[PDB]
Amino acid sequence: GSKPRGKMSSYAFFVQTCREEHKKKHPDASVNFSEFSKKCSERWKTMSAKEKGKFEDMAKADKARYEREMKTYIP
Amino acid sequence: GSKPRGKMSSYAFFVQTCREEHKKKHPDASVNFSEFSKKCSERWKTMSAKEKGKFEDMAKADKARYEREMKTYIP
DNA sequence: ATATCGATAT
DNA sequence: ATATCGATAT
DNA sequence: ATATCGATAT
DNA sequence: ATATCGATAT
Ligand SMILES: [Mg+2]
Repeated sequence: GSKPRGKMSSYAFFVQTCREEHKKKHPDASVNFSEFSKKCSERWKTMSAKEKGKFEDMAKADKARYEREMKTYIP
Repeated sequence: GSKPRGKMSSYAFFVQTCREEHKKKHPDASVNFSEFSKKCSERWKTMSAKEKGKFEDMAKADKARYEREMKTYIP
């Protein structure tokens, strides 16, 4: 086998949603990576635990994917 | 210890020099990652075999770094 | 360490 | 797999 | 890309 | 066994 992909954190899932939002608001634009990161991170800082929760549940699931795949990985 | 950093390819070393060039030509601009990557890769394609050679020697050395460090890595 | 945002190369 | 280009969070 | 590994065909 | 191809993992 191959080395399993690293764990995707709750923030990593959240960044994907930021990019979705951004695409709808600016369907044309190239992403300014530096500004985009700063904006997502400022938005995440102000989110409540409720809004966060769905991203935490994605992360819990990927933590499970990762633990499962690592069982069989032989380096 | 920690996992050694992955091998830096001849191109990865080149992209650092592209950014240097770019900063001198456009000190004020934020990097458009998508466009930067496309321009770096066009430049790499047309760069002379002599110029490329120096990046290939950095990569050879980093390969040696990596092989040495991996001897003592325990996952 | 490794991942996201894009594109790319080794 | 892993790295670059920037900033960031887990 | 590339180094390495396995299956196949000889 | 060995030469080759081409998948696999990096
Ligand atoms: Mg990485």
